[PDB]
This record gives sequence, structure tokens and C-alpha cells, in this order.
Amino acid sequence: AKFKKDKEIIAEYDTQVKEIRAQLTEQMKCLDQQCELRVQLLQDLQDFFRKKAEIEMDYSRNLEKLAERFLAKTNVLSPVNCWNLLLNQVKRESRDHTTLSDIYLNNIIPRFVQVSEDSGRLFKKSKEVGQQLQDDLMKVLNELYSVMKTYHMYNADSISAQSKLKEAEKQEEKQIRSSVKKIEKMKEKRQAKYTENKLKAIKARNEYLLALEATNASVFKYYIHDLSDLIDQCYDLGYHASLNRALRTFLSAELNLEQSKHEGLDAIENAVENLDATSDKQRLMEMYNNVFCPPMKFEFQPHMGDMASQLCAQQPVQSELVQRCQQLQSRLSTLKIENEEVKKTMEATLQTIQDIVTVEDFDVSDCFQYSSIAKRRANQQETEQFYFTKMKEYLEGRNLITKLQAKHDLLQKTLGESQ
Amino acid sequence: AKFKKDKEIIAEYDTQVKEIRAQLTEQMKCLDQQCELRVQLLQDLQDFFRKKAEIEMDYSRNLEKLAERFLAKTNVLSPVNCWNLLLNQVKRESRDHTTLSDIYLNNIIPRFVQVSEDSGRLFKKSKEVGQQLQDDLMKVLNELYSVMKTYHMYNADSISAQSKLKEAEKQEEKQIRSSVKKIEKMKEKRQAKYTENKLKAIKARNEYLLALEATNASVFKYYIHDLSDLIDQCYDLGYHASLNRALRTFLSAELNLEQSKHEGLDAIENAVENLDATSDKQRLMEMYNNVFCPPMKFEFQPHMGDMASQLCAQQPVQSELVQRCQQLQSRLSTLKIENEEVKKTMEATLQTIQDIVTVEDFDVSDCFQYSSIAKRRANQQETEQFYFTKMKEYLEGRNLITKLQAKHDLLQKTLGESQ
Repeated sequence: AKFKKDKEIIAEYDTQVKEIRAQLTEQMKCLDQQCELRVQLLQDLQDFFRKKAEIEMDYSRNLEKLAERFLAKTNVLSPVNCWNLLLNQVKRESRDHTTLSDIYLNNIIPRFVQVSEDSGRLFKKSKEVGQQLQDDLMKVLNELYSVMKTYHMYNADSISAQSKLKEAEKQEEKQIRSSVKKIEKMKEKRQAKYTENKLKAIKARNEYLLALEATNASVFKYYIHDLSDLIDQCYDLGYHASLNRALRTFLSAELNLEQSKHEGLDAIENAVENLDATSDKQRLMEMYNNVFCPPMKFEFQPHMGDMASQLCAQQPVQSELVQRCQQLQSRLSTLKIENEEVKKTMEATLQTIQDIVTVEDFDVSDCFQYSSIAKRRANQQETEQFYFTKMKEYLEGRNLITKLQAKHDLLQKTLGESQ
Repeated sequence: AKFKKDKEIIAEYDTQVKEIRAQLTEQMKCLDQQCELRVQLLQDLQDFFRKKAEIEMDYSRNLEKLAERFLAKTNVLSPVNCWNLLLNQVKRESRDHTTLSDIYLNNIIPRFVQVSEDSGRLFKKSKEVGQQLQDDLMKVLNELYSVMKTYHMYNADSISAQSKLKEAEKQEEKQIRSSVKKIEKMKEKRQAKYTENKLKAIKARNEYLLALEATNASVFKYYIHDLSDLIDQCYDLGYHASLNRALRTFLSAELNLEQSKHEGLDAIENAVENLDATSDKQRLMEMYNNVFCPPMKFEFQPHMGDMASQLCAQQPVQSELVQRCQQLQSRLSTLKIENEEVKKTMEATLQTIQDIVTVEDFDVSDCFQYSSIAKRRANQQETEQFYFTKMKEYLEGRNLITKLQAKHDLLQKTLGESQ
């Protein structure tokens, strides 16, 4: 092994001490940097929510004017009910986004402001704890220099007192009364001084070993426990907890707006399911009762006191009435066969139209995954054209059948099948 | 009963005919009015969605610039992960509202445009059917006038031929050969004429009864069936069905935007639940390994070839080392009792701080139902103040205990409890 003196031992120690001081400074720089990052995030969070509140108010105002626009230019009928509920949903959504903006401004932003301010306080105090820790550790490292130096001085004195003693022992067996006595008292004085010096050296070595033990314990405690604890117990005090609550306030606000919106959309879905042409027609006909009310039946009006009120089927008129009845009947048979054919065409075409207009083409889910028209329209048009043609035809046929049947039935009543 | 002539019967009939014509016109006015209402609703629906698309694009653009603002001013740590996901949610919501605007412009509005155009066609045709119906009905009512008039004329001829016959019968029993023959041929000519005229009258009455029957059947069919059918089969063709699909496209778009938003908010909720101070600390210490890495232990450095490396507890130094050991031990006992008391105060105060910062104050549900701060803050501050005081105290106590213990333990090793 090396034979080392004070200058070298001290310098080699000083090297590691300066390394530790350098590492302590860096630890402080890392901590400062992490604090500046937290302060910056909290500032970003404030600016993010301030701007979003503004965006939300704008949206809200625009939705309000959208609803007002149509609520100013003004019911029982199912499509108007859908419309009413559609406008109500806009009013509801407008209010909800104002509420959102208020929550951002009055609840969420102040939490970030408060946490920023608290973090300012907290980090100043945590850094003070940190500096106390580093100051005590440096104090301990700096105490070791003199402890070692004392051990080095006293050890050297012990070595050189041993030199002067051992030569005075070699000079003892040289002269071995006048001179023999004189070098005896000499080697005696050396023996005393060595003994004293060996003792001083032992005690200083013991001091050094004791101090070393305290030094390693201090270094270990700082690096293995105190740094970690400083972060957990000081720097991180309240941070994650506060951020959790602030962000859960955001989530609560959103969840509630979504629940309110869902409610609104469900009311529109109910209205849409209540779309009902025949019920709307009932409502219309009842509203305008007097428009649709049937007139009193026309009655036979006796002229100049006429006693008779029924068909007269006596001779000679009976034969011609029988002729007529038969005439009406066969003609009605032709017309009815023809009319049924037109009816069946009209009904089949109506079905086709129903197929066209009830096509389930409303699912727009594909539009939310991010990772020819004129020919069907012309076909529907031509189908509807043919439909109205057959409808007009059907109705004219029916109108003639109604008149002829009515006359036939009155004759049948009077005449019977056998007369 | 009244004895009525042609003028009165015709006028009373004409009155009810003019009533029916008047009611037919009103039916047409009601139908026109209902069509203008449908056309107007569909126009409102177009204008509503055109404006909402605009509102939605605006909102979308604003959200995009909100995200870009922060995505430009730029990780592993749990709070930064929450922030990242928060900005991602804005990007997602921006896109979803553009999609919404596209669906309004490219899908929903064209449906209302198309339905308006189709309704224009449909109503023109339905009105034609209506006019055919009303024209035929009016035709039938107008046919009855001549039928009645003929019955009135022939009935009158029958009455007055009966007059001239009956007097010629009274003049028969007057003269009852020259004159007797002359009035016989007279009453004969009357008998022929009456018989002829009674027959004409019967036939005209029969015609009238037949025509009446056809007239009442036509009126009934129109009022009880045709009007209702005209509405169902013509006016209402495709309307409710088309509106259903258009409005369900709206609902689908909304449902999908809500599902996408829900997904986004769930990802933020996951991040918030992953807020973890100790894990973030592990990550930090590992990132900056060389900042936090402990130095090599200080070793005993032998001076000028020193052979000894351990405590020397021989006499005379043993007694003083024993004295010292005991000295360290009793002092360590005092310090530890004191240090534990400070530790317990510090820990109880930490608990209080944890209670403060983890308060569940984030539910904002009450804000969506539409039908003192500085004192708790000063308390938290003073609690934190006291906490740092006790922390500094605790750590200084601990730092002394660490050094004294380390020296005590080395002595205990060398000396034992009995020496």
C-alpha cells in the first residue's frame, strides 16, 4: 500500500468533498427547475380555463340568439311539437354552457390561482428545509479535515519520537559511569516522550474513527432518506390532491352538462316518435269542425201537395224500371271490375312510395370514425306522378259507381230480384 | 204541411247548395293554409340548421385554436399526462363539432330542401285531386235543379188536366143526343190527356227520387270518406316519414358526438386517478440518476503506514472511552424522547393538512338545477407554517441523534455493555 502524508490524504478527501458540494448544488437546481415547471403548468391551466370560459360564453350567447330568433317568429300538431322541443333544447344548451363558463371562472380558475400562490409559499419553505439539510451535511464534511490533520500531526510526532528513542537505545549498547549515566537519562527522556506521543496518536486515531462513523452516517441519512423525504413531505405537500379536486370539478361540470343535454335530446326523441299523420288530421278536423262538418241530407220535397214519396213501379212503368235496374247492375259489374284493377295499381304504387320515404338512412356513426342522388329522386318523382294519375282515375271511377249503385239499390228495393 | 211551388223549392235548395259551395271553398282555404304552414316550418328548419352549422364551426375553430395555443408552447409525470389528455379532449371536441357542421350542411339541410321541393309538387297535385272532388260534387248538386223543375212542371200539368177532366165530368151529369155526344168526346179527350199527364208526372217523380238518392250518396261519400282520404293519401304523402328521418339524423349526430366526448372525458378521468406523487418522484430520481446517486463511503485512511484501523480500548484510554459511551447513551435517551415528541406533533399536523387538501369539494351538480374562504385559507396557511416549524426542529434533532448514535454504536461494539 501507499505511504501517505497529510497533504495527499487531505487533497484526496477535499476532491470527494468538492464532488459532494457540486452534487448538492445540482440537487438544488433540479428541485428549482421542477418547481418552475409546476408553477408554469398551473399558469397554463389558469390560461387554458380562462380562454375556455370565454369560448363557452360565446357559444352560449350564439345558441341563445339562435333560439330567440325562432321563438320570436311564431302548438298541437306533432311536427310543430318536434320544432318546439328542438328550440327548447337550444335554450337548455345555451344556459348549460353559461353555467360551465361560470364554473370555470368562479370555481376552477380560483383553485389554480390559489394552488399557484400556495406552491409559491410551499416551495420557498421546502427549499429552506433543503438548505438546512445541505448546510448541516457540509458542516459535517468540513469537520473531518481538522480531525484528520490532528491524527496526522500526532502520528508523525509518535513516529519521530520512536526514531530518537531507538537510536538512543543503539547508543546505549555503544557506551555499554559518567557518560553511561548521561545517555541513560537521555533514553529515559525519549521513552517518556514516545510513550506520551504514542498515547496522543492513539487518542487522535480514535477521534478520527469516531468522526468517520458520524460522517458516513450523515452522508447515508441524507442520500438514502432525507432527499426522498424532503420531496414527499415538503415539495409534494397538497399538490396532487389539489390538482385532483380541481380536475374533478372540471369532470363533474362536463358530466352534468352531458346529463342535461341527454335529457333534452330524449325529449326530442319522444316528440319524433309521436309524429302521427292521422292524429294530426283528427286534431285539424276537430279544430276546424265547421269547415268539415257534413250538411243535412237532402229530402224529397213534395210539390203542390203531392201525396206520393216513393218509386211507383206499377204498369206500364214497371217494365222500363226492371229494364233500367238490370241495365244498372251489369254496368256496375263492368265498372267495379275495372275500378278494382285501378285501385290495386294505386295501392301497390302507394306501397312503393312508403318504401321510399321510410328508408332508415339516418345513422351517421361512420362520420365520427377518423382512422346517383338525382336518379333515385327522379324515380320517386315518377312513382308519385303515376300514383296521382291512378288516384284521379280511381276517384272518377268510384264517383260514377257511387251514383249508379245508389240508383240501382233504390230500384232493387222497390222491384226485388224477381218481378 | 206547406203547399209548395217551383220557385220556393228551387230557392230553398239553392240556399243549401250555396252553403255547400261556401263550405267547399273554406275547405280549400284551410288546406292551402295548412300547406303554407308546412312550407314555412321546413324553411325554418333549413334556416335553423344553416345557422347552427355556422355556430358549430365557430365553436370548433375556437376549440382548435385553444388546443393549438397550448400544444405549441411545449411527458412522463402524472400532472403533465392529465394536461396532455385535457388538450387532446379539446382537439377531439373541435373535430366532432366540424363533423356536426358538415352533417348539418351536407346531410340534414339538403333533406329539408328536398322535402320542401317535394311538398311543393305534392300539394299542387293534392289540390288538383281536391278540386276534381269538389268539381264532381258541385256538378251533381247542379244536376238536381232541372230534375226537380221537370217534376214540378209535369206534376202541375197532371193537376190542371185533372181540373179540366173533373169539371167535364160535372158537365156530363149536367146534359144527362147532339150535345150529349159533343161533351162525351170532350171528357174523353180530357181522360186521355190526364192519363198521359199523370204518367209523365209519375216518371218525373221517379227520376227525381233516383237523382236524390245519387245526390245524397255523393255528398255523403265526399264528406265522410273522400276528404279524410284526400288528407291521408295525398296531402300527407311522405311528410311525417321524411321529417322523422331528418330529425333522427340530427339525433344520431348528437348521440355520436356525446359518445366521442364521453370517451375523451373517461381518458382524463383515468389520468386523474393516476395522479401519484411517489411514482412521479421515482420517475424524477431515475431521470436524474446522477443528481441523486449516493457517493462512495469514506474509508479510514492510514497515515504514514499506520497498521491500526480500529478503536484502541486498552488502558489508560479504556476508562475515558467507557465514560464517553455512557455519556453518549444517556444523552441519546434524552434526545430521542424529545425527538419523538416533535415527530408526533409533526405527523399529527401533516394529517390535518391531508384532511384539508383532500376534501371532496368537486361535485358541481347543484349548479345545473335551475328551478369565509379567506378564513379556512388562513387556517391552512398557519397549519402549514406550524408544520414547517416542527419539520425543521425534527430534522435538527434527528441530525444530532444520527451523529451521536453512530459514535455510540462503534464504542458499544469495542467495549460491550460490561467492561
